[PDB]
Amino acid sequence: CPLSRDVSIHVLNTILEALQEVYDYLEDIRIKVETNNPQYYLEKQIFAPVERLLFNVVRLSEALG
Repeated sequence: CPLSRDVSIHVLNTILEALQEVYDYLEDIRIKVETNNPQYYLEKQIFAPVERLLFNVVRLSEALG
């Protein structure tokens, strides 16, 4: 999905300090989603896809939900 595709694209770009940049990116996205600028889109549309792309799942889920 667009947002999900945008997240996937940026994440890949950085991966291909990098993993820290990734977590720092996701936190910011998380804030942007919750404030509607959420549970489902952060879990099924942002979390799961990244969990497959990429490392510590704990860091990610904490940077999300």
